[PDB]
Amino acid sequence: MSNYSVSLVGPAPWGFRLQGGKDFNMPLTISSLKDGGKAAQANVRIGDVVLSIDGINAQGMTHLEAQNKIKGCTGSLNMTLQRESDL
Repeated sequence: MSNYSVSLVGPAPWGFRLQGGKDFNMPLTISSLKDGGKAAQANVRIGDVVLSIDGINAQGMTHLEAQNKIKGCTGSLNMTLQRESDL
């Protein structure tokens, strides 16, 4: 599959929402994007799957764990994602 990395320059908001996680038995997925927000401008796309957040495998995190990891990011948000938006 096709992966990509983003390094969003703070401060937050980062301009996205997530769905999924361990507790939903589905991957962590970008579910929403603010138009002109930092994630959108970084070419993050709805449907893409979050693989890691600041180096850490996110693929087993609960939804709240992933959100907390993302909110703990000061300065820059680094994530690696898997493209799942090419239909």
